[PDB]
Amino acid sequence: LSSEQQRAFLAVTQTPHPAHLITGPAGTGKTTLLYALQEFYKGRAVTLAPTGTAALQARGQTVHSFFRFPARLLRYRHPEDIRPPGPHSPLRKAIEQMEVLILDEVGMVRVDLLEAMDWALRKTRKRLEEPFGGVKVLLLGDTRQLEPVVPGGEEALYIARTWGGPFFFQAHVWEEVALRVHRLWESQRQREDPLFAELLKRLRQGDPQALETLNRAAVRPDGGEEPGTLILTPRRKEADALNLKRLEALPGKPLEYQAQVKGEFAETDFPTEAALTLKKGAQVILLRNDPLGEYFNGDLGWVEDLEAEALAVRLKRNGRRVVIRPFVWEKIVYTYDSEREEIKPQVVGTFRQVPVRLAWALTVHKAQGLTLDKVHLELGRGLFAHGQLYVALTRVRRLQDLSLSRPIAPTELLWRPEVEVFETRIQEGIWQKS
DNA sequence: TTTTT
Ligand SMILES: Nc1ncnc2c1ncn2[C@@H]1O[C@H](COP(=O)(O)OP(=O)(O)O)[C@@H](O)[C@H]1O
Ligand SMILES: [Mg+2]
Repeated sequence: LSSEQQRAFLAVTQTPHPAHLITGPAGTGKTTLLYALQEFYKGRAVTLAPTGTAALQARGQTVHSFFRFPARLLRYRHPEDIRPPGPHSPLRKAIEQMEVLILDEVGMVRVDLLEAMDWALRKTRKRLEEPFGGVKVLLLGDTRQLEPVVPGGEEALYIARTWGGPFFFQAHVWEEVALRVHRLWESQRQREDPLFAELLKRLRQGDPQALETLNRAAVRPDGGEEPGTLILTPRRKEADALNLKRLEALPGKPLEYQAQVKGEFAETDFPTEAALTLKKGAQVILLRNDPLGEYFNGDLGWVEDLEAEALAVRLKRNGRRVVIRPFVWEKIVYTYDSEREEIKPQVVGTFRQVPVRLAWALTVHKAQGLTLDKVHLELGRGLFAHGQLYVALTRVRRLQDLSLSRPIAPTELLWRPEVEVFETRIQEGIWQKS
Protein backbone atom coordinates (compact mmCIF):
# COMPACT_ATOMS: atom_id res chain seq x y z
CA LEU A 1 0.00 0.00 0.00
CA SER A 2 2.85 2.37 0.81
CA SER A 3 4.56 4.35 -1.94
CA GLU A 4 8.04 2.90 -1.48
CA GLN A 5 6.39 -0.49 -1.01
CA GLN A 6 4.53 -0.08 -4.31
CA ARG A 7 7.67 1.15 -6.07
CA ALA A 8 9.67 -1.76 -4.63
CA PHE A 9 6.95 -4.18 -5.72
CA LEU A 10 7.21 -2.87 -9.28
CA ALA A 11 11.01 -2.70 -9.50
CA VAL A 12 11.02 -6.40 -8.58
CA THR A 13 8.11 -7.79 -10.63
CA GLN A 14 8.57 -5.62 -13.74
CA THR A 15 12.16 -6.65 -14.48
CA PRO A 16 13.30 -10.25 -15.13
CA HIS A 17 16.63 -9.73 -13.41
CA PRO A 18 17.07 -12.29 -10.61
CA ALA A 19 18.92 -11.40 -7.40
CA HIS A 20 16.99 -8.48 -5.96
CA LEU A 21 17.30 -7.22 -2.37
CA ILE A 22 14.58 -5.15 -0.68
CA THR A 23 16.22 -3.84 2.49
CA GLY A 24 15.45 -1.12 5.01
CA PRO A 25 15.09 -0.41 8.73
CA ALA A 26 12.84 -2.39 11.06
CA GLY A 27 9.10 -2.01 10.60
CA THR A 28 9.35 -0.39 7.16
CA GLY A 29 7.11 -3.07 5.64
CA LYS A 30 9.44 -5.62 4.05
CA THR A 31 7.51 -8.70 5.19
CA THR A 32 4.21 -6.98 4.35
CA LEU A 33 5.46 -6.38 0.80
CA LEU A 34 6.36 -10.08 0.75
CA TYR A 35 2.68 -10.89 1.35
CA ALA A 36 1.99 -8.91 -1.83
CA LEU A 37 4.73 -10.69 -3.79
CA GLN A 38 3.12 -13.94 -2.64
CA GLU A 39 -0.24 -12.85 -4.07
CA PHE A 40 1.48 -11.81 -7.29
CA TYR A 41 3.55 -15.00 -7.62
CA LYS A 42 0.81 -17.39 -6.52
CA GLY A 43 1.94 -21.00 -6.65
CA ARG A 44 4.98 -20.00 -8.70
CA ALA A 45 6.96 -18.99 -5.61
CA VAL A 46 8.27 -20.53 -2.40
CA THR A 47 8.77 -18.34 0.68
CA LEU A 48 11.64 -19.22 3.01
CA ALA A 49 13.32 -17.71 6.06
CA PRO A 50 16.33 -18.66 8.20
CA THR A 51 14.38 -18.93 11.48
CA GLY A 52 11.17 -20.70 12.43
CA THR A 53 9.57 -17.57 13.87
CA ALA A 54 10.52 -15.53 10.80
CA ALA A 55 9.30 -18.31 8.51
CA LEU A 56 5.84 -18.43 10.11
CA GLN A 57 5.64 -14.62 10.07
CA ALA A 58 6.32 -14.70 6.32
CA ARG A 59 3.82 -17.54 5.73
CA GLY A 60 6.58 -19.91 4.61
CA GLN A 61 9.09 -22.41 6.04
CA THR A 62 12.73 -22.42 7.08
CA VAL A 63 15.42 -22.86 4.45
CA HIS A 64 16.67 -26.06 6.08
CA SER A 65 13.20 -27.63 6.20
CA PHE A 66 12.62 -26.99 2.49
CA PHE A 67 15.95 -28.20 1.06
CA ARG A 68 16.42 -30.69 3.93
CA PHE A 69 19.79 -29.30 4.87
CA PRO A 70 21.45 -30.71 7.98
CA ALA A 71 21.66 -28.34 10.94
CA ARG A 72 25.43 -27.92 10.67
CA LEU A 73 28.06 -26.31 8.45
CA LEU A 74 27.07 -26.77 4.81
CA ARG A 75 30.53 -27.14 3.28
CA TYR A 76 31.01 -25.42 -0.06
CA ARG A 77 29.15 -27.44 -2.69
CA HIS A 78 29.82 -30.56 -0.60
CA PRO A 79 27.70 -33.58 -1.64
CA GLU A 80 27.78 -34.94 1.93
CA ASP A 81 26.01 -31.88 3.38
CA ILE A 82 24.15 -30.42 0.39
CA ARG A 83 22.30 -33.18 -1.44
CA PRO A 84 19.73 -32.90 -4.25
CA PRO A 85 16.37 -34.67 -3.81
CA GLY A 86 15.26 -37.91 -5.42
CA PRO A 87 14.45 -38.40 -9.09
CA HIS A 88 10.68 -38.48 -8.50
CA SER A 89 10.38 -37.04 -4.99
CA PRO A 90 7.78 -34.30 -4.44
CA LEU A 91 10.57 -31.93 -3.41
CA ARG A 92 12.28 -32.30 -6.81
CA LYS A 93 8.98 -31.57 -8.55
CA ALA A 94 8.75 -28.33 -6.54
CA ILE A 95 12.24 -26.97 -7.28
CA GLU A 96 11.88 -27.75 -10.98
CA GLN A 97 8.57 -25.96 -11.54
CA MET A 98 9.22 -23.02 -9.22
CA GLU A 99 10.49 -19.72 -10.63
CA VAL A 100 10.70 -17.38 -7.60
CA LEU A 101 12.33 -17.93 -4.22
CA ILE A 102 11.33 -15.29 -1.65
CA LEU A 103 13.88 -15.28 1.20
CA ASP A 104 12.88 -13.06 4.14
CA GLU A 105 15.16 -11.94 6.98
CA VAL A 106 18.15 -12.28 4.68
CA GLY A 107 20.43 -10.73 7.30
CA MET A 108 20.36 -13.80 9.55
CA VAL A 109 21.14 -16.03 6.55
CA ARG A 110 24.63 -17.42 7.05
CA VAL A 111 26.85 -17.42 3.99
CA ASP A 112 27.00 -21.22 3.90
CA LEU A 113 23.19 -21.46 3.90
CA LEU A 114 22.88 -19.06 0.95
CA GLU A 115 25.73 -20.71 -0.97
CA ALA A 116 23.99 -24.05 -0.37
CA MET A 117 20.68 -22.73 -1.72
CA ASP A 118 22.54 -21.66 -4.86
CA TRP A 119 24.21 -25.02 -5.49
CA ALA A 120 21.14 -27.01 -4.46
CA LEU A 121 19.07 -25.08 -7.02
CA ARG A 122 21.76 -25.55 -9.68
CA LYS A 123 22.05 -29.33 -9.26
CA THR A 124 18.32 -30.12 -9.08
CA ARG A 125 17.37 -28.08 -12.16
CA LYS A 126 20.68 -29.23 -13.75
CA ARG A 127 21.55 -25.64 -14.74
CA LEU A 128 25.01 -25.73 -13.17
CA GLU A 129 25.96 -22.69 -15.28
CA GLU A 130 23.40 -20.23 -13.89
CA PRO A 131 23.06 -18.71 -10.40
CA PHE A 132 20.31 -20.22 -8.26
CA GLY A 133 19.52 -22.55 -11.15
CA GLY A 134 17.56 -19.88 -12.99
CA VAL A 135 15.29 -19.04 -10.06
CA LYS A 136 14.53 -15.35 -9.53
CA VAL A 137 15.39 -14.86 -5.86
CA LEU A 138 13.88 -11.97 -3.88
CA LEU A 139 15.83 -11.15 -0.71
CA LEU A 140 14.34 -9.08 2.11
CA GLY A 141 15.90 -8.15 5.43
CA ASP A 142 18.25 -5.78 7.21
CA THR A 143 21.97 -6.09 7.87
CA ARG A 144 21.92 -3.85 10.97
CA GLN A 145 19.60 -6.40 12.61
CA LEU A 146 20.95 -9.67 13.96
CA GLU A 147 24.01 -11.27 12.38
CA PRO A 148 24.17 -14.97 11.46
CA VAL A 149 25.15 -17.37 14.25
CA VAL A 150 28.60 -19.05 14.10
CA PRO A 151 29.58 -21.78 16.62
CA GLY A 152 33.11 -21.76 17.95
CA GLY A 153 34.27 -24.96 16.31
CA GLU A 154 36.37 -25.37 13.20
CA GLU A 155 33.26 -24.08 11.44
CA ALA A 156 34.35 -20.51 12.14
CA LEU A 157 37.75 -21.36 10.66
CA TYR A 158 36.10 -22.96 7.63
CA ILE A 159 33.94 -19.88 7.06
CA ALA A 160 36.85 -17.48 7.56
CA ARG A 161 39.00 -19.04 4.81
CA THR A 162 36.32 -19.98 2.27
CA TRP A 163 34.27 -16.77 2.50
CA GLY A 164 36.08 -14.57 4.99
CA GLY A 165 32.82 -13.77 6.77
CA PRO A 166 29.44 -15.22 7.73
CA PHE A 167 27.16 -12.66 6.05
CA PHE A 168 25.08 -13.53 3.00
CA PHE A 169 26.76 -10.88 0.81
CA GLN A 170 30.09 -12.72 1.17
CA ALA A 171 28.76 -15.67 -0.83
CA HIS A 172 30.69 -16.37 -4.02
CA VAL A 173 27.45 -16.37 -6.03
CA TRP A 174 27.55 -12.55 -6.10
CA GLU A 175 30.57 -12.68 -8.42
CA GLU A 176 28.37 -14.26 -11.11
CA VAL A 177 25.13 -12.29 -10.59
CA ALA A 178 24.76 -8.69 -9.46
CA LEU A 179 22.31 -8.04 -6.62
CA ARG A 180 19.83 -5.21 -7.19
CA VAL A 181 19.11 -3.25 -4.01
CA HIS A 182 15.78 -1.52 -3.38
CA ARG A 183 15.35 0.56 -0.23
CA LEU A 184 12.51 1.31 2.18
CA TRP A 185 12.81 4.24 4.59
CA GLU A 186 9.45 5.33 6.03
CA SER A 187 8.50 3.18 9.01
CA GLN A 188 5.05 1.58 9.15
CA ARG A 189 5.20 -0.38 12.41
CA GLN A 190 5.83 2.85 14.35
CA ARG A 191 3.77 5.14 12.11
CA GLU A 192 1.75 6.14 15.20
CA ASP A 193 4.76 7.33 17.25
CA PRO A 194 6.87 9.38 14.81
CA LEU A 195 9.45 10.44 17.41
CA PHE A 196 9.82 6.83 18.54
CA ALA A 197 10.40 5.96 14.88
CA GLU A 198 13.10 8.63 14.50
CA LEU A 199 14.66 7.80 17.85
CA LEU A 200 15.01 4.29 16.40
CA LYS A 201 16.36 5.69 13.12
CA ARG A 202 19.25 7.39 14.91
CA LEU A 203 19.79 4.37 17.17
CA ARG A 204 20.39 2.04 14.21
CA GLN A 205 23.37 4.19 13.21
CA GLY A 206 24.31 4.22 16.91
CA ASP A 207 23.75 7.86 17.84
CA PRO A 208 25.00 7.95 21.45
CA GLN A 209 22.91 10.98 22.44
CA ALA A 210 19.91 9.26 20.88
CA LEU A 211 20.56 6.47 23.40
CA GLU A 212 20.65 8.47 26.64
CA THR A 213 17.27 9.74 25.43
CA LEU A 214 16.17 6.10 25.49
CA ASN A 215 17.51 5.18 28.94
CA ARG A 216 15.56 7.97 30.65
CA ALA A 217 12.41 7.43 28.58
CA ALA A 218 11.80 3.68 28.74
CA VAL A 219 13.33 2.25 31.93
CA ARG A 220 10.68 0.54 34.07
CA PRO A 221 12.24 -2.50 35.79
CA ASP A 222 8.72 -3.23 37.08
CA GLY A 223 7.79 -3.68 33.39
CA GLY A 224 7.73 -7.46 33.62
CA GLU A 225 4.24 -8.13 35.02
CA GLU A 226 1.86 -5.62 33.40
CA PRO A 227 -0.46 -8.14 31.70
CA GLY A 228 0.04 -8.52 27.96
CA THR A 229 3.83 -8.08 28.14
CA LEU A 230 6.37 -10.19 26.22
CA ILE A 231 9.81 -10.29 27.83
CA LEU A 232 12.81 -10.17 25.49
CA THR A 233 16.17 -11.36 26.83
CA PRO A 234 19.53 -12.01 25.12
CA ARG A 235 20.53 -15.40 26.54
CA ARG A 236 18.46 -18.58 26.70
CA LYS A 237 19.12 -19.57 30.31
CA GLU A 238 18.16 -16.05 31.39
CA ALA A 239 14.80 -16.63 29.68
CA ASP A 240 14.49 -19.95 31.54
CA ALA A 241 14.68 -18.22 34.91
CA LEU A 242 12.16 -15.51 34.02
CA ASN A 243 9.88 -18.14 32.47
CA LEU A 244 9.78 -20.17 35.69
CA LYS A 245 9.06 -17.20 37.96
CA ARG A 246 5.96 -16.42 35.88
CA LEU A 247 5.22 -20.17 35.80
CA GLU A 248 5.01 -20.50 39.60
CA ALA A 249 2.06 -18.06 39.56
CA LEU A 250 -0.38 -20.60 38.06
CA PRO A 251 -2.73 -22.90 40.04
CA GLY A 252 -1.92 -26.15 38.24
CA LYS A 253 -0.04 -29.34 38.95
CA PRO A 254 3.46 -29.18 37.42
CA LEU A 255 5.04 -31.90 35.30
CA GLU A 256 8.81 -32.35 35.11
CA TYR A 257 9.93 -33.49 31.64
CA GLN A 258 13.41 -34.72 32.49
CA ALA A 259 15.63 -34.97 29.41
CA GLN A 260 17.67 -38.08 28.61
CA VAL A 261 20.99 -36.42 27.75
CA LYS A 262 23.82 -38.63 26.57
CA GLY A 263 27.41 -38.49 25.32
CA GLU A 264 29.37 -35.24 25.38
CA PHE A 265 26.49 -32.76 25.27
CA ALA A 266 27.28 -29.42 26.90
CA GLU A 267 24.72 -27.59 29.03
CA THR A 268 25.31 -24.30 27.21
CA ASP A 269 24.12 -25.98 23.98
CA PHE A 270 20.83 -27.11 25.58
CA PRO A 271 17.99 -26.29 23.12
CA THR A 272 15.37 -26.37 25.90
CA GLU A 273 15.54 -26.84 29.65
CA ALA A 274 16.73 -30.24 30.85
CA ALA A 275 14.20 -30.44 33.71
CA LEU A 276 11.54 -28.36 31.97
CA THR A 277 8.69 -27.99 34.45
CA LEU A 278 5.34 -27.20 32.77
CA LYS A 279 1.80 -26.56 34.03
CA LYS A 280 -1.68 -27.05 32.57
CA GLY A 281 -1.90 -23.52 31.12
CA ALA A 282 1.65 -22.33 30.56
CA GLN A 283 2.57 -20.28 27.49
CA VAL A 284 5.00 -22.37 25.43
CA ILE A 285 6.71 -22.16 22.06
CA LEU A 286 7.45 -25.22 19.94
CA LEU A 287 11.02 -25.93 18.90
CA ARG A 288 10.74 -28.60 16.19
CA ASN A 289 8.71 -29.16 13.04
CA ASP A 290 6.00 -31.79 12.80
CA PRO A 291 6.88 -34.55 10.29
CA LEU A 292 3.15 -34.34 9.39
CA GLY A 293 2.89 -30.54 9.24
CA GLU A 294 0.31 -29.46 11.83
CA TYR A 295 2.89 -27.57 13.92
CA PHE A 296 6.23 -25.92 13.22
CA ASN A 297 9.31 -24.50 14.89
CA GLY A 298 8.52 -21.08 16.32
CA ASP A 299 4.86 -21.88 17.04
CA LEU A 300 3.53 -20.08 20.11
CA GLY A 301 0.85 -21.83 22.14
CA TRP A 302 -0.52 -22.80 25.54
CA VAL A 303 -0.61 -26.20 27.24
CA GLU A 304 -4.01 -27.86 27.55
CA ASP A 305 -3.29 -31.46 28.61
CA LEU A 306 0.12 -32.81 29.61
CA GLU A 307 1.07 -36.41 30.33
CA ALA A 308 4.11 -38.61 30.87
CA GLU A 309 5.84 -38.52 27.46
CA ALA A 310 3.50 -36.16 25.60
CA LEU A 311 1.43 -33.01 25.93
CA ALA A 312 -1.15 -31.05 23.95
CA VAL A 313 -0.80 -27.41 22.88
CA ARG A 314 -3.28 -24.89 21.48
CA LEU A 315 -1.43 -23.06 18.72
CA LYS A 316 -1.95 -19.33 18.48
CA ARG A 317 -1.79 -19.13 14.68
CA ASN A 318 -4.77 -21.30 13.77
CA GLY A 319 -6.39 -21.95 17.16
CA ARG A 320 -6.00 -25.71 16.76
CA ARG A 321 -4.71 -28.39 19.11
CA VAL A 322 -1.55 -30.43 18.48
CA VAL A 323 0.13 -33.17 20.50
CA ILE A 324 3.92 -33.18 20.70
CA ARG A 325 6.19 -36.08 21.63
CA PRO A 326 9.89 -35.90 22.56
CA PHE A 327 12.10 -35.30 19.57
CA VAL A 328 15.80 -36.16 19.82
CA TRP A 329 18.49 -33.51 19.36
CA GLU A 330 22.11 -34.30 18.52
CA LYS A 331 25.30 -32.28 18.86
CA ILE A 332 27.60 -32.02 15.84
CA VAL A 333 31.26 -31.07 16.20
CA TYR A 334 33.69 -30.73 13.31
CA THR A 335 36.94 -32.66 13.67
CA TYR A 336 40.10 -31.78 11.73
CA ASP A 337 41.02 -35.48 11.32
CA SER A 338 42.65 -36.80 9.28
CA GLU A 339 45.98 -34.92 9.04
CA ARG A 340 44.50 -33.61 5.80
CA GLU A 341 43.06 -30.14 5.31
CA GLU A 342 39.51 -31.48 5.23
CA ILE A 343 37.36 -31.38 8.34
CA LYS A 344 34.65 -33.97 8.86
CA PRO A 345 31.49 -33.86 10.99
CA GLN A 346 30.93 -36.08 14.00
CA VAL A 347 28.09 -36.60 16.47
CA VAL A 348 29.29 -36.60 20.08
CA GLY A 349 26.00 -36.77 21.99
CA THR A 350 22.20 -36.56 21.90
CA PHE A 351 19.59 -34.60 23.89
CA ARG A 352 16.17 -36.29 23.94
CA GLN A 353 13.54 -33.87 25.27
CA VAL A 354 10.04 -32.69 24.42
CA PRO A 355 10.42 -29.93 21.76
CA VAL A 356 8.91 -27.27 24.00
CA ARG A 357 10.11 -24.35 26.10
CA LEU A 358 8.15 -21.78 28.08
CA ALA A 359 7.55 -18.52 26.24
CA TRP A 360 6.46 -15.97 28.83
CA ALA A 361 9.98 -14.64 28.14
CA LEU A 362 11.74 -15.16 24.80
CA THR A 363 15.17 -14.74 23.30
CA VAL A 364 15.75 -11.84 20.95
CA HIS A 365 16.75 -14.10 18.04
CA LYS A 366 13.25 -15.65 18.11
CA ALA A 367 11.72 -12.15 18.22
CA GLN A 368 13.25 -10.74 15.02
CA GLY A 369 10.55 -10.11 12.43
CA LEU A 370 7.58 -9.99 14.80
CA THR A 371 5.28 -7.12 15.65
CA LEU A 372 4.50 -7.30 19.37
CA ASP A 373 1.92 -5.46 21.45
CA LYS A 374 4.13 -4.84 24.49
CA VAL A 375 7.78 -5.68 25.19
CA HIS A 376 10.03 -5.58 28.25
CA LEU A 377 13.76 -6.03 27.64
CA GLU A 378 15.55 -7.80 30.49
CA LEU A 379 19.30 -7.42 30.05
CA GLY A 380 21.09 -10.32 31.72
CA ARG A 381 24.82 -10.55 31.29
CA GLY A 382 24.30 -8.06 28.42
CA LEU A 383 24.18 -7.87 24.64
CA PHE A 384 26.68 -10.04 22.75
CA ALA A 385 25.50 -10.06 19.10
CA HIS A 386 25.43 -7.39 16.41
CA GLY A 387 22.07 -5.66 15.93
CA GLN A 388 20.70 -7.49 18.97
CA LEU A 389 19.73 -4.27 20.76
CA TYR A 390 18.15 -2.64 17.70
CA VAL A 391 15.96 -5.72 17.18
CA ALA A 392 14.71 -5.80 20.78
CA LEU A 393 13.69 -2.12 20.70
CA THR A 394 11.82 -2.20 17.37
CA ARG A 395 9.28 -4.95 18.08
CA VAL A 396 6.73 -2.43 19.40
CA ARG A 397 4.76 0.34 17.70
CA ARG A 398 4.80 2.93 20.50
CA LEU A 399 7.58 3.65 22.98
CA GLN A 400 4.77 3.34 25.53
CA ASP A 401 4.86 -0.41 24.80
CA LEU A 402 8.64 -0.83 25.29
CA SER A 403 10.24 -1.39 28.70
CA LEU A 404 13.88 -1.67 29.80
CA SER A 405 15.22 -3.33 32.94
CA ARG A 406 18.45 -1.33 33.17
CA PRO A 407 19.75 1.70 31.26
CA ILE A 408 21.77 0.56 28.25
CA ALA A 409 25.43 1.39 28.21
CA PRO A 410 27.00 2.31 24.84
CA THR A 411 28.93 -0.82 25.82
CA GLU A 412 26.13 -2.80 24.16
CA LEU A 413 26.11 -1.00 20.78
CA LEU A 414 28.06 -3.66 18.91
CA TRP A 415 28.70 -3.32 15.20
CA ARG A 416 30.43 -5.36 12.50
CA PRO A 417 32.74 -3.69 9.94
CA GLU A 418 31.63 -6.07 7.19
CA VAL A 419 28.15 -4.54 7.44
CA GLU A 420 29.25 -0.91 6.99
CA VAL A 421 31.17 -1.74 3.80
CA PHE A 422 28.03 -3.47 2.49
CA GLU A 423 25.64 -0.68 3.54
CA THR A 424 28.08 1.79 1.94
CA ARG A 425 28.61 0.00 -1.37
CA ILE A 426 24.87 -0.62 -1.87
CA GLN A 427 24.24 3.13 -1.70
CA GLU A 428 24.89 2.90 -5.45
CA GLY A 429 21.92 0.54 -5.86
CA ILE A 430 23.90 -2.64 -6.61
CA TRP A 431 26.13 -5.20 -4.92
CA GLN A 432 28.66 -7.31 -6.79
CA LYS A 433 31.49 -8.72 -4.75
CA SER A 434 34.60 -6.75 -3.85
C1' DT B 1 26.53 -16.28 24.11
C1' DT B 2 22.64 -17.01 19.42
C1' DT B 3 19.99 -19.98 14.67
C1' DT B 4 18.97 -24.30 11.73
C1' DT B 5 17.09 -30.74 11.91
N1 LIG C 1 1.18 0.15 3.96
C1 LIG C 1 0.89 -0.16 5.24
N2 LIG C 1 -0.22 0.34 5.84
C2 LIG C 1 -0.54 0.06 7.12
N3 LIG C 1 0.22 -0.73 7.89
C3 LIG C 1 1.36 -1.29 7.41
C4 LIG C 1 1.77 -1.04 6.03
N4 LIG C 1 2.92 -1.72 5.84
C5 LIG C 1 3.22 -2.36 7.00
N5 LIG C 1 2.28 -2.10 7.93
C6 LIG C 1 2.21 -2.58 9.32
O1 LIG C 1 3.48 -2.43 9.95
C7 LIG C 1 3.78 -3.58 10.74
C8 LIG C 1 5.22 -3.98 10.43
O2 LIG C 1 5.37 -4.35 9.06
P1 LIG C 1 6.43 -5.48 8.63
O3 LIG C 1 5.90 -6.11 7.37
O4 LIG C 1 6.79 -6.32 9.83
O5 LIG C 1 7.77 -4.65 8.27
P2 LIG C 1 9.23 -5.35 8.40
O6 LIG C 1 9.00 -6.76 7.91
O7 LIG C 1 10.14 -4.51 7.53
O8 LIG C 1 9.58 -5.27 9.87
C9 LIG C 1 2.72 -4.64 10.45
O9 LIG C 1 1.99 -4.96 11.63
C10 LIG C 1 1.80 -4.05 9.39
O10 LIG C 1 0.42 -4.13 9.71
MG1 LIG D 1 9.63 -9.14 8.65
